[PDB]
Order: sequence, then structure tokens, then C-alpha cells
Amino acid sequence: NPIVENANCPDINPIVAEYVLGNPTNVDAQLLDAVIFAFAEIDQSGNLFIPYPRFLNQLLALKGEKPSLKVIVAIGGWGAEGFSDAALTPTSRYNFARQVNQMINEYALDGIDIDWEYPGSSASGITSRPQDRENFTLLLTAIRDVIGDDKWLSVAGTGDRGYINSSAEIDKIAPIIDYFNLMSYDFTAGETGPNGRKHQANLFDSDLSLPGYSVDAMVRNLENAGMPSEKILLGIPFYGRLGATITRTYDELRRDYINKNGYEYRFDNTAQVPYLVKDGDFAMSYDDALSIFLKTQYVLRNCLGGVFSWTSTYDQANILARTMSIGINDPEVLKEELEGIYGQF
Amino acid sequence: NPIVENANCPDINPIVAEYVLGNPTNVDAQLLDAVIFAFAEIDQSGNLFIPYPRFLNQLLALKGEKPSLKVIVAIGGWGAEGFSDAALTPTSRYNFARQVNQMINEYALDGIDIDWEYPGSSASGITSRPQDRENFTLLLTAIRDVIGDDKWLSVAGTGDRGYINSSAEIDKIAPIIDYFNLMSYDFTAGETGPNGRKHQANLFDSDLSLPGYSVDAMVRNLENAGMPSEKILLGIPFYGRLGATITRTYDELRRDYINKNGYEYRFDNTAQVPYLVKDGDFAMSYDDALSIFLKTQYVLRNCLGGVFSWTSTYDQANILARTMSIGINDPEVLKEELEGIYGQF
Repeated sequence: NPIVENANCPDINPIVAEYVLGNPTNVDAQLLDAVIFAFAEIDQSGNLFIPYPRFLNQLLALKGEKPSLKVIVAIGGWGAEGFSDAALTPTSRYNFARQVNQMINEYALDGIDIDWEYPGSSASGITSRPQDRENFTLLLTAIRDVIGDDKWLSVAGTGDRGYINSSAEIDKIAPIIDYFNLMSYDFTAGETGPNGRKHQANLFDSDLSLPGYSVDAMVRNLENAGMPSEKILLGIPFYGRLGATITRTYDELRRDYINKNGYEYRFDNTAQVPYLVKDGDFAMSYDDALSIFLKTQYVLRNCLGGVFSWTSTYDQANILARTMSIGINDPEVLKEELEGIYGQF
Repeated sequence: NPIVENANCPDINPIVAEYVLGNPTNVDAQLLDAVIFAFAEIDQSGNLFIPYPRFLNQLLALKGEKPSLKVIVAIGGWGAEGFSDAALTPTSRYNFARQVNQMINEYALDGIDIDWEYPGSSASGITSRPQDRENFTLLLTAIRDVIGDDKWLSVAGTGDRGYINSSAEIDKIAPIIDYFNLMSYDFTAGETGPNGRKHQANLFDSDLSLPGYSVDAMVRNLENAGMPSEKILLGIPFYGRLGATITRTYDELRRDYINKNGYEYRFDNTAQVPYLVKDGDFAMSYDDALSIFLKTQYVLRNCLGGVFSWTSTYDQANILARTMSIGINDPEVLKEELEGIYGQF
């Protein structure tokens, strides 16, 4: 299975990056080719500022022990006003670019990321204009003209149809930027009720994703609209979402959602049985629904007389009993059940 | 994958059973072809008695709504003394058999299960004699002679080498009994320290099982010593074990070990992403180590520029970050990691 450097990408050295929103203390430079400080903002006058500069200086200091680390500033983010005005004229565009190059020289940044969410749309509550889409290309042109070719320029966007037709000229911005930071998450950020309880970052389509929205379709949409594959960065959320309403950090799922009293679920795929670890060590051996499906398979493939448990009294809700009975009597039904529980490669 | 009634077993109608130790209230007759009441015991005089008859009468009453349910009594169990004496002479053997047939007529049982643990061995603290092994066959012969062919007779045993050579004449008892109840569990019941922290019921061998002990090797050992496959019942534990010291009921793992605040882990194998359910409903969408391995695969197979997360601040321990960095830089190492976590069919 595992692909190590595809034999048609001898050139293409794919990079790892994180957006760093807030205190950067727990960033590990050793894992990352690049860090993207979030965020710089635009004030009433169209002037760039950093709300929390100490975080950016702290993050810049990681170049002490890893001088090859790339430090980028992202301007904007959801609800961040100013871009439609900045993009509108040759003057606003020259002024914005000049301030980008000033912030790059001032902080010795490796370059800049633009997070307009989104040109042509007032979904986030910001100003939009029909001309935003063509204007975006001229803004990026104005930034690239000033900062030069030797600095990172990137754009955060989606791969959905609306974005390709109404927000950006993918084929025009492609040769200007170094990367398109595909925000392949938050698929359910605008949904409540039934359509809220779907996947936010499904890699492919299924029953539990929004019709249309999938990572793969966003990568293909961007590729066919003229974005080279090598310039696409695939975005992964380190949070959980359930519709527009609720989000949780991985840290908050790690504490209130997944691992019971620190006991971690493990599987021996040789042995074909589940087990538990806690504090490095092997901690429990039992049978669950999968190892009972596999044992009941063995019964049927090997012409055995049947199966039995020790003992009903240990399984008062008849959860294992059901699995064991279905395993023998209707193994198709139990396989369907476990297709919706056990992660396959 | 899923086998439904192997095309070389048109005859062989494989059965589901449970041992019922203690209060039988939560037995579901609808799941089971047979229930095995545990236990009857042998007193100082060699006389059969039931320590808790009300449980057996309660269990017998399940034949009201399911008259085809088979109700069996198991005599013995771990540490249960008397069998070596009962097996020793033509008199003890006739006397034991007579009392078995009496208990079968008295309770209208469908038959009997013999749980001598184990002939020829004093491991459990019981009496053994070298002659136990040949004597076992004559005891079973004496029971079958009295109860007739129309009653269930079964023997609880293991498939290990010691049991085949020193406890039972598999080829001699085979034609006497209806079933051999393979106790394919407790592999670690006699181990502490390093060799304690292995699997108790591994279906095949691995790094985490005792050298020798596996369900498959016990089924093959019994088959090659002359036990027909159709008479073997495969035993599954509804408890967890860690060496000789600690055991937990499935109910006790369900409460103190596996499902955090009732939140259940589910996987969309189409979508290729994890999610959580609670109270019927879809409850959380996120990315874990598997969906990050799969996303980083997509990056490498599809010649993308790299990957990025939103945001390091949500993953303060760098657990997702590591997975994402290894996913791109050493995908072999991360696959090995997940082979020891994710249950494959």
C-alpha cells in the first residue's frame, strides 16, 4: 500500500505547514517546512497591523535552531474586512502591496498569505463587489511586483464551483502565487438540522457528506480550472465540527470525547483480536464485534459445529450475544454494521 | 468477503449457545439454539447437587415461548473436585451416570455438559490420577449408555497438546459425545509479568500471543486427533483478561475502559473520515491518524504541493502534527503504527 515519493514526482518536494493562531509556544519546528502566522488585519484607513505582534516575534525566533523554517503572515480570515476596497483601484492596490513589502522587510518574513474569504461574496458579513474576482488577480500582481519572486506568496481558498467562477481566476492567479492553500474543511459550517450532521472534510463522497462537497472534487475542480497540482496545499482541520453551531479542538476531543480513562484501543491484525494499552503497556485482552465476526467466519469457513460464549451474565445487554448470533445466522447484516465502525486502509 | 453457509456444509446447521453462570434474567432465547446452566457440583459422597436451583428452573421456563431451546446442565468447572474418583471404577461410573440420568429426568433437561478441568491434571487443585484419561472415555460411555442417543452430551476442554495426550482420548470420546466445547480462551490465566500481558483468545499467532497458544492451532490439534469439525463448538470469552491477576466482564469494560462519555467512534470507509455518534445521531466530524494518513497518501499519489493544518493551537501536544508530518516524510513508519491500531477485515 504505502506510496513513498511517487515515481512521476522525482521533482516536487512536498512540504508540511501549519497556521498558528494565538500563542505559538507548542509549535515543533522539526515537523514543519513552514509556519503561517494568523493574522495581520486591515484597519479603517487600509493600513496593515498585527493585533498580537509578540506571538509573531516568538514564532520568528524558531529560525534560531531551524534557519530553513519559512515564516509567513496570513492577512485576513473569516469576517476580515478591507480587501474589496484594497483591490478596487491602481492606488489602493499599490498602497496594499507597498505595506505587504514593508511588513515583510520589517519582520524579515519569508513571505505572505492572503486570506480573503471570499472575493465577490458578503457571506462572512464583509463588503463585496462583482469586480472583486478580476481585481483579486491585479492585487496579487501588485503584491508580486513589489515583494519579488524570492518571497512566498499564497492564497487561502476553496475548490467549490462558486469560488472558481465568482471569487478567483484560478488560471490567472496560478502563475503569480507559489501555493493555493486549499481550505478543504468546514463543509458543514453553513448548515443546521439534518444537513448539519454530515462530514466537514470528507476526502470522497458518501451518504454522510453534503451533495457536491468533498476534498477530491475541490482538488480536481482547481486542477481543471488551471491550478498546477504541485502548487495545491491540502488543508486538514485539527478541530471537530457538527454543523454551524459546535466546534471542538483536537485537545477538547482528546479530553471529553474519545479515550475512556486514558485506556487506548489497539488491534492485532495478525492475531485478529482487540486489546487495550495504558502508560506504554498492554493492559486488556477481550473480544469485540470485529474479532467475533472473524471467529464466527472461521466457524463457517472451517465447517465447525457452532459457537458459544462464557458467559451471558458478563454481557447483561446482550451486545456480544447479538454479534455472535448474527455472525453465524446472517453474517451479511453484521459485515454491513462493521463497515460503518472499523477504519479500513 | 462474508461467507453465508459454506457450499461444502449443505448439511451442518451451526448452533449458537451460552453458558449461563448466575441469575439468567437477561438471557435472550431468540439469539440462542442452546443454554448451558453452570453449574451442578459433586459432594463428598459422589452425589450430584445444584447449588442454586431457582436459576435453573427460571432458565427452563424460557422453553415456554421457545419450546425448541435446548437446556443443558454443566457439571464441574475450574477447581470442581470429584471427577477422578467418579471415573475410577465400574461402580463410581455406573453411580455417576445413574445420577446424571436422574437430574435429566427430574428437570426435563435436553442433556448434560461435563466440565472436568482437567483429567490427569491437578493444576486447579483437584485430585488427578494417570488413569484419568482412559477413565474419562469409560465415564462418558457409562453416561451415554443410560441417557440414550436422543440427549445432548458435551465435554468442555482445550485443544492444546497436553490435553490431547494427557487428558482425553479425542478419537475415542468423539463418537460418544454430540459436541466438544472448545474453551479457546484464558491462554494467559497461568502467566504474570511480561508473558502475562499477551492475548487470552488470539485466533492466529502474533508477537502479542503466547508461543503455542492460538484458537486455530486448538481447532487443528482436535481435528487431527480425530474430532470431527461439525462437533467442535468455538468458545468466545465475554470478559477481558490481563494475565492470571485481573479479569473484567464486557459490562465492566463498557463502563470503565472503552466508550468516553457515551460517545461512540464510527468510520465512513466511502468518505474515508472518522466521526462520532451519541443517542442514535451523528455527533462530531474530525480527522484522526487514519484519515490524515489517507489525506497525505492522496497528496503523494496526486502530485500535490504538500499539506497544512488549521491550526497548531488546537493540537498543543503535536499528535495530529506528527501524523501529518510523517504522512508526507516517512509514510512507511506511519502505516506500521496504524497496523497496530485499526481493525482490518
